[PDB]
Amino acid sequence: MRRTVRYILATSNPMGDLEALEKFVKLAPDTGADAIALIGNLMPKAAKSRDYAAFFRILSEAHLPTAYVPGPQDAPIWEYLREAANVELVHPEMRNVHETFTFWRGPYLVAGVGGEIADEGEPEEHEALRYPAWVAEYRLKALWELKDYPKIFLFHTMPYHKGLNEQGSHEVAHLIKTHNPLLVLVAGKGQKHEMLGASWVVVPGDLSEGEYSLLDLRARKLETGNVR
Amino acid sequence: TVRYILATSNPMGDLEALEKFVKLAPDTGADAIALIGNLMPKAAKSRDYAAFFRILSEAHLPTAYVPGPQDAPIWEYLREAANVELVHPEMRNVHETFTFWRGPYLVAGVGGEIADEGEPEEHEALRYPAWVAEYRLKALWELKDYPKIFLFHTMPYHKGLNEQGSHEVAHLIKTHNPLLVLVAGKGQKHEMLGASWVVVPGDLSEGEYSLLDLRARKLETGNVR
Amino acid sequence: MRRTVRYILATSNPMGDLEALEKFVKLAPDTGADAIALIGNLMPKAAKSRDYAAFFRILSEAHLPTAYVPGPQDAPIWEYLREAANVELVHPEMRNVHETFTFWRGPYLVAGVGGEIADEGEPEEHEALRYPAWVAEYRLKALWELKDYPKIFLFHTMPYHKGLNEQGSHEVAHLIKTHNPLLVLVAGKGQKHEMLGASWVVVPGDLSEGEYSLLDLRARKLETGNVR
Amino acid sequence: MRRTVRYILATSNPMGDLEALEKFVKLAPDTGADAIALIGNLMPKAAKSRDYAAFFRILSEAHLPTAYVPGPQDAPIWEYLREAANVELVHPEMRNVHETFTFWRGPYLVAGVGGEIADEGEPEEHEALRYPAWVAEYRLKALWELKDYPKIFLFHTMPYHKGLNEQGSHEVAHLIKTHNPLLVLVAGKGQKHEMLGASWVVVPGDLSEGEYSLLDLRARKLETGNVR
Amino acid sequence: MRRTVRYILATSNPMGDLEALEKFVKLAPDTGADAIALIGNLMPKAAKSRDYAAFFRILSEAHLPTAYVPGPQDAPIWEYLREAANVELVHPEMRNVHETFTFWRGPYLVAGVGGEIADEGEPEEHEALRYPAWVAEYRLKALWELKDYPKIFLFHTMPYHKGLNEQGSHEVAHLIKTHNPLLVLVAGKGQKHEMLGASWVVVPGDLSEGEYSLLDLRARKLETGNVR
Amino acid sequence: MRRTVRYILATSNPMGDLEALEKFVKLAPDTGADAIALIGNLMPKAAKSRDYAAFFRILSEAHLPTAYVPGPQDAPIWEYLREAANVELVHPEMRNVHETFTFWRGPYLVAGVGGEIADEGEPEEHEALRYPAWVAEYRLKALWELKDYPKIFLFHTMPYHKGLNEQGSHEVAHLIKTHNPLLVLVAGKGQKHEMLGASWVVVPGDLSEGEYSLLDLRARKLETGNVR
Amino acid sequence: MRRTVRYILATSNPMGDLEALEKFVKLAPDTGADAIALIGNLMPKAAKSRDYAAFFRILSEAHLPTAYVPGPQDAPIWEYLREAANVELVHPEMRNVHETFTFWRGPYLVAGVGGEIADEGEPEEHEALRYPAWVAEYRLKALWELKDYPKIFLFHTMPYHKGLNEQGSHEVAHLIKTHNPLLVLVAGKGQKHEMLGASWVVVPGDLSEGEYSLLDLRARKLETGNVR
Amino acid sequence: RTVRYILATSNPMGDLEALEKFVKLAPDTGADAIALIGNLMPKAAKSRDYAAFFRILSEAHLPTAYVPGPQDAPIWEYLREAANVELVHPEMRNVHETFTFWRGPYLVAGVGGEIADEGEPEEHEALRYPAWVAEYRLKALWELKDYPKIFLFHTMPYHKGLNEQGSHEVAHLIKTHNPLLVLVAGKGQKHEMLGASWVVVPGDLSEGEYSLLDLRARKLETGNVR
Ligand SMILES: [Ca+2]
Ligand SMILES: [Ca+2]
Ligand SMILES: [Ca+2]
Ligand SMILES: [Ca+2]
Ligand SMILES: [Ca+2]
Ligand SMILES: [Ca+2]
Ligand SMILES: [Ca+2]
Ligand SMILES: [Ca+2]
Ligand SMILES: [Ca+2]
Ligand SMILES: [Ca+2]
Ligand SMILES: [Ca+2]
Ligand SMILES: [Ca+2]
Ligand SMILES: [Ca+2]
Ligand SMILES: [Ca+2]
Repeated sequence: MRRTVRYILATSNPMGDLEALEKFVKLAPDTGADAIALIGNLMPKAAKSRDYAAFFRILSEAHLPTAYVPGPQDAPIWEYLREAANVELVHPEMRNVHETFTFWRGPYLVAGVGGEIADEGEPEEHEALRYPAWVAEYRLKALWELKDYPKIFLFHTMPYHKGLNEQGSHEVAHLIKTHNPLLVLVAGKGQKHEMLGASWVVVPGDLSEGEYSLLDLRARKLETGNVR
Repeated sequence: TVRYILATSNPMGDLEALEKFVKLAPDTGADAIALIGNLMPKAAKSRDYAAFFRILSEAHLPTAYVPGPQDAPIWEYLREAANVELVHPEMRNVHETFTFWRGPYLVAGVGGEIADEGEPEEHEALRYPAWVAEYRLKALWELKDYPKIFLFHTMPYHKGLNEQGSHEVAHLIKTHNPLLVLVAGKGQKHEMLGASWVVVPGDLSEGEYSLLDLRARKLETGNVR
Repeated sequence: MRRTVRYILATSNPMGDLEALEKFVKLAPDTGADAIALIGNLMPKAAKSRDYAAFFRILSEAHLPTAYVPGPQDAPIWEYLREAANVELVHPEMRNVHETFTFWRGPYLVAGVGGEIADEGEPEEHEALRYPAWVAEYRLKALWELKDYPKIFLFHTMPYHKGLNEQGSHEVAHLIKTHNPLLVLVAGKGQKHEMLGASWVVVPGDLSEGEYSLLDLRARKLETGNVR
Repeated sequence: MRRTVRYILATSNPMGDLEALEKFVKLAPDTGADAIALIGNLMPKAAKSRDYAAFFRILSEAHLPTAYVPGPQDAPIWEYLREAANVELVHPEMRNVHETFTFWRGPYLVAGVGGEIADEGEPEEHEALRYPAWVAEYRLKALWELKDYPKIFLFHTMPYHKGLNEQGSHEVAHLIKTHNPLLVLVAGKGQKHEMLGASWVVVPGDLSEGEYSLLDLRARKLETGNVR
Repeated sequence: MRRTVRYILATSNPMGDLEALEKFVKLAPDTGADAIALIGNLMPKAAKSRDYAAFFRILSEAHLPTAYVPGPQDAPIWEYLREAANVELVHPEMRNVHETFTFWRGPYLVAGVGGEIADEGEPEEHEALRYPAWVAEYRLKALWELKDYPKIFLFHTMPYHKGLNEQGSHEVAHLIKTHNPLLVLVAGKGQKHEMLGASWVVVPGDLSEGEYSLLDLRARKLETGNVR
Repeated sequence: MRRTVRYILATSNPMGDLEALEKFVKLAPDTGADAIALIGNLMPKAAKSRDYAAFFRILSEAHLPTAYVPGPQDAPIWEYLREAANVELVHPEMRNVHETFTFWRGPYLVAGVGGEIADEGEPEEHEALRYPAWVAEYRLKALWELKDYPKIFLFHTMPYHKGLNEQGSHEVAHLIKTHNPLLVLVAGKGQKHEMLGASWVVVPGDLSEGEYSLLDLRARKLETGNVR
Repeated sequence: MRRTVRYILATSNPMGDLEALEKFVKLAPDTGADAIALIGNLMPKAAKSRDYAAFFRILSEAHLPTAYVPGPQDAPIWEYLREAANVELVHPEMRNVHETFTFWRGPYLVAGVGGEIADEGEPEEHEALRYPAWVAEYRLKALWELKDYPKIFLFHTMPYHKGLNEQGSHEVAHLIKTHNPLLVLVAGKGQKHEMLGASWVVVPGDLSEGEYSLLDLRARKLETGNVR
Repeated sequence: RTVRYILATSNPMGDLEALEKFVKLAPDTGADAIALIGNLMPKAAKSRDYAAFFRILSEAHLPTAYVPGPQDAPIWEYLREAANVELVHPEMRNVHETFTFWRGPYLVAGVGGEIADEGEPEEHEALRYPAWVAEYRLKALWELKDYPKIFLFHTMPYHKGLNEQGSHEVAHLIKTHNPLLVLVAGKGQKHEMLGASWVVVPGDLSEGEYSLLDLRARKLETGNVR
């Protein structure tokens, strides 16, 4: 019944605003979105399992291929992982892609690495989600086994880039330059979008500010909007 | 998007209850109809299935159904289902196959008796060893990104609530994680089996039917008698 | 690891000839074939389950996407089905597509209806496999729910075609003209092929006679061979 | 290398016995192995990163496609992961498959879930590696994206097996029945194997006891050995 | 794909004619080509970057392993090179082989030296692409590191061939005699081919004039065509 | 593109049987062989230049490192030599190693002395190929200049060995004892092998009788087959 | 004669100091070096062809495998190249690896990108040698075609590295990160070394300051020295 | 020490008297090695004749390379006596169709006999090899490509300077392999540059001629024993 994914409704850092999320999900149908991509933080650090449960219940109404990645504050990891697992059981079109992958009709190989991707230091998943660069790279190296697929990466950490963020991660930029994904979604306020090498890097907007975007994969065109 | 499902099982030839069942659809707010066999008693003939399907078609709503253990030989149920479906696109037998409902929802089923082992039977009755039921549903793995709705005649095993149920059917549910599972049986009820919502819509030959609220995983019970 | 399918190694009616089948499989690596399509009769009517089990074991050594449908003599239906189910549990790249379907990388929607597709009459699955045309059509009806996929069909029964067989089945030709599959493979001795509407209809050859063909899907061209 | 992996040299639980590891690697050439599968614990809980580096350095000397998963004592998880990442940069045919996958000649999809797979409870990766069943099921569900490959699974926890291992895990048995891997390797002492449904389940032996096995994937039989 | 490349769709000097190029590409699938070889000029000297981008975009739709070298007019070198690099990040099967190499299924070592190969003089890459013979020889000597592969060379400049093209370059003939490539593709109008010693030297045709050839590597015979 | 040599497809004395040679060549992709080693007689004495050309054309289809030496009947020497020279110009992965050498990835220093190595007498290259031991030794002494390479020798003449052939040559045995090659391939019927000091001596089989072997270099083990 | 490369004599920036070059060369035998690697600038910008001729003549007296790359000042590029081409004709052990590669006994795949590697900008090779990062990256990608080789990279531009330089190039670091070379040699004063990922990055010293290093490839350690 | 000075000559044609003088000049000449091109003996010469030749040459006790001339047939007699002297003196080496290394290292290889444009090979009535055979011999050197090479041929390459009637095929072998030095047979000591290769005609010893080459400077020092 579903067709190739061209339009992708997306946003980031909802930080627990379930009302805005409901509106976001509510818009989906009339925009013609083929799928949804959401970047954390889904919740503030203090949230607990039941909060994610509600968060995912709301998101499940979309009934569209949906992919997400957690944010630096979505800790401990297992609460997000458990509620993600629970909703995905009967809503298989939904998919947490943190450290893993999935295929969208196209075909498109979707994969991601959420949380804070730090230059170095030790990994953390309880007081926060922090991953040193070598860990992020190890997660994506699995993709080299899959052949001839255009990629879509979801990250929270922004790649270094002069016309997007010169404070961004060189390590994330390295990940993008290595895999050459067709699209890279990252967390950020103010819908923006630049080309980084052959990769279209989009900051869909921050939903905790009511922002979101609808991307045209084929034309690499970006249509923005707000929920307020 | 399908939310309310008017549902029932085991009509067993009672065409009067069927019409009353159908006549309900509008008042219930039903978005769709699901029906599990036995559609007809074993002795039934093709002409019987034709009349059955004609009344069902009057609902003019997305309708899905699987045969029961005595809807044999299989070909008679199939041909008449083929005939009514040529005319009403919203009508659909999902035994060993599938279709889509507004949402979308992947609706699929395996009717007849799903027995633990033994040989398959489709003439004297409809019986399928567990390996055949599993072989049919494995095709759904080609369409893994859709919430599913299963229609079975045979109930699954459920510890502390239904020790008579089939462990094999339970395994198919645990494996595919359907959002909703409809099974044949007398007396409206439902329980959560793992992450799947298993409902017994009621037995129509007893005037029983249910109206499910797929969103709240709840149901309104009713009777045509 | 697998790439898109462009070259299909195909044949028909091996009729239990295990030596031929084996040699046929052994050709895959030398040719670069990306997939195998085999039409029945796989075994003579007299064959039993342990015969099918031996057939599938040899076929499983290909380690290639493989599709098949049975012939009029592959009865009773349950023995062929049980043994296909057995080998397919651990070699999921293999698939009996009789009455069902599967996707190959391309993508291609592979579906089939084996056995003898008769004009009318009664279905038979025990003394032989025979299905009235309305059944075969009923089986393929499910595919209409699947959107925009180029299709590949396997039938044992030849469709009516002024060039391939003026005595072929008119009903089968109707399924073809209706679904407009990209490719249609059918049982028959002597490799040959023609266009039926916008569908490439191919008779890969009869392995019992040692015949096979390597199909260049994009070109609608065929290379012929014989295992001797 | 052979076209299809057939002979696999395997063992489990070396528990820091590096002399035994060196002898295991030393004899690999003589066995004609096409690949190596090793199940943890690779090291005792008290071992540190430098210990894993030594372990991997010795293992990499076999110069063969090698897959491994950690045991319940290989904690914290990041030390094993880090040293696995490191050696894999230098020897790309070496591969930790814990929570992920790789392909072996065939092609075979090799995947695993190391650590202790417990019925329920909380996940642990610092004092030990313990994953309740819902987490192991979540890791493997990603394989449905790559459903057309015969599979080889690596687990530390053994599945429940009526008559053979009444103490085994029902959840691990369920994962095997769900995914139908062709070969399942598990940790344990005393080389042995049995069929669990369609799956060939092998306990290759405990290296800290000097044991190892050379599997014949074709015949589904094994040749036992000891380095002592 | 076939395991060994046998049919090569080839042409030269399209000179910016995007229309003929589109027909060349649209026509490829029907030829049953295993690969495509294109010799410049790809564009007239006046064309700029954007022109090379459009050229590559169209060529990339053939979805076949494709090798190419620039002509005397594809200057300045860096625009052709930059656009070649950009499109190859997206379509790995595309490869500029000017001064470098790549492998085609076989394996065949594909290499070339585009531009005008002059007997002497100074090298030029801005006003035009001209390379004195010592440079071409220098580029190709790297191939002695990859000694065990049959070679396919791409040159704009034609070699001297006693009695057929006595205006041809003796230096280029010397390169061919030294490396013994199995196949040599060169620019020129009017499809033709001859054996220069053991090497099959082919002038596939000038596309600005709608000409192209489909080579049969095995028979060392070619099929001619025109996009007229 | 080529990896280290581990498996070698081998055979001897095909005696002009092109159908067998072709089946032999087609075995390579299915077995995964990394190289091919072939011992004469390639052709019966009666054969002339054009026959060797057909033989080499068929062998050239393998596209794999290949080494061969002539047998006592491959005379006059210059016919075998010219045709080897011809095919090796454009398929440089093939190599007649008679009185010379080549390197395979591993590395392995491959060399040979074909023809009949007689204890004494006069050399002959026209009515037959026969060389007295001192000539064979003189050819092999050139290798001492090449340092630290495991050696692979190809001879037609079998060495004296109580296990392999009690009537074999003591001189050849002596050359093997002096050079200490890793592998020695010799002509003979009935696949078999033995150790001669630290050297693995293999009789790969007689292709005229349809026999061949796939040697596993690392294991000094052979797998047997026949092309019937 | 030559054996596997283990000890490398290296230095950088001789800047035309021929006397120091002679001393550097005269030291080779005393150091027991197996090879020499030299990074530019070979000459200051003012130098001309006859100057490179004198330089290469002195370097050739080493009689050892030797690799080099030009510096930012070795312009115009064609003079350096031409004199490299000249000396390399009869001294093939010598090799300018700028944009290409060679193999050293080991084996080690030796490659380089000399000159100034800048983040972006236009390529320059006449007034100076300057290459934007996308060019450096494009040169090295050809290497992915060569399998399982440990790599040795020669660069003039230093990679960003919290230890040896925070002003280093992030792009050069990216190249090292993607290829994981075994050894990376870079220009710089003061002999020093650090590990970057799995790569040993060495600053061998500045020859114009009398500095040089003797690397021990296997131990990843080096001895320092000065010629004045 | 690394080979720098090479004492060379060609075509002694059985003149053992001249050969002995040639050999005895080696010491005061400071030669590091010796290279000798055929014909070593007239065609009528037999095995014991070659044995005498090699005995005198072996007295030099310096790395020595040689190839045979068109008249050194049948090939087997030259070969056997070369094998015999070489078993005893490791520095002696026939490089016809093969190779050896001199201190440097330098890869020394050669193809003696007459290198003819085409035709059939001959090794009994005389030594003649069509160009394709010479080329097939030398291609083995691509397996040892990182060494500077020293080539020995009896046949001279084509060159406007040295010889207008020279072989274009031999010239092509030189252009392909880029040998550092190439010694060929001929009368009158001389040398020219063929591309980057230094081609040297050391002289015809049956006329007393010989040369002492300085490889590093690419210069000749001529001399005569008569
Ligand atoms: Ca929390
Ligand atoms: Ca984790
Ligand atoms: Ca009935
Ligand atoms: Ca039967
Ligand atoms: Ca059926
Ligand atoms: Ca292989
Ligand atoms: Ca620990
Ligand atoms: Ca293929
Ligand atoms: Ca231009
Ligand atoms: Ca350039
Ligand atoms: Ca003959
Ligand atoms: Ca300058
Ligand atoms: Ca004589
Ligand atoms: Ca000879």
